[PDB]
Amino acid sequence: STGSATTTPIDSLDDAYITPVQIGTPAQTLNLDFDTGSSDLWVFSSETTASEVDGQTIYTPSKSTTAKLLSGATWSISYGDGSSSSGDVYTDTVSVGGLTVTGQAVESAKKVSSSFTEDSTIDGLLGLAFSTLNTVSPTQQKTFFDNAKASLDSPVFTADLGYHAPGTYNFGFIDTTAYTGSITYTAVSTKQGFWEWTSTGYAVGSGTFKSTSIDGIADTGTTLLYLPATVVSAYWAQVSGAKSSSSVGGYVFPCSATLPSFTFGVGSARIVIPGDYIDFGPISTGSSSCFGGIQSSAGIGINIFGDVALKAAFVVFNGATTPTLGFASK
Ligand SMILES: Cc1ccc(NC(C)(C)C(=O)O)cc1
Repeated sequence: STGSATTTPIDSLDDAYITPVQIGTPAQTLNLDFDTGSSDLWVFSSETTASEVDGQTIYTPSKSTTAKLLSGATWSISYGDGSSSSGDVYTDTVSVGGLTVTGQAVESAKKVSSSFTEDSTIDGLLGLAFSTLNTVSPTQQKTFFDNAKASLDSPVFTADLGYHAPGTYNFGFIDTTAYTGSITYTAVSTKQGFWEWTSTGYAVGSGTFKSTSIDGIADTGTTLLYLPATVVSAYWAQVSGAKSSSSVGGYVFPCSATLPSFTFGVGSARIVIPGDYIDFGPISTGSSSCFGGIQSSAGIGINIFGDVALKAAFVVFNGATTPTLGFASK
């Protein structure tokens, strides 16, 4: 089997991408935020505290003839941005782009933190990291991809995120028309439960490539590119007037600037992020200070190849017995 679904930016900045997901029978379609940095499929639901729901579409298990309470199971997750959610668990039929999994754990939120409530465009998350990170207790549950894997033509999914445009998540096949040149594959460590890999270096604009190992994660649920402070300082030093602002929370730059590209290495291959992808617009409406799309990871504990980086590539998440990542230009 295979599946193919379009993923759509939630706003004009590509802050996140939503993909329609069919849950239950008859289908309830919710727009979920496919996260390769986490491993829970959770949804706004009829059980979510009413004051914490503000425009999201909810899953109502009592209206699904295939829903079953997973008795005794609870979940609770805290993300790297400080947001969180928790609740109980149903199993139900879940379909993405024509690919159907029966018995998928659907984590129904009883509580969500304020950033979820305040974003009406996101109805939940679909985790695509390794199932070892799934938070369901006392019986850990598998991700949608792990449940689908055995049925897929090939045990892979691909992320093809658009710049200011829709893109595609494919399951079970690699669309050879979706990229240029060849796909360069690179080793993955699953020791932390992430799609963790080592970039071979970087360049700023037309500058020389610096060969240096940068360990980080491929994370479709993170908006920006978070790299070591040395690398980030080297980038922003090429933008007149750019500075790190403690009050704003990162590097800002004059909105009048033209940003240089940023290149990252994948083996001997190179992925070029155009400068325009690094512009996240005014820090507040009407400001002439703009927020940068490359930020320091120093306060995180891990480097994160988020959407800014991934949208410059066609990315293969190869879930074979020994997982690997593939990157191609497009
Ligand atoms: C509405 C919303 C709220 C939070 C996030 N951040 C997530 C994906 C949870 C993270 O892992 O940092 C994304 C969207």
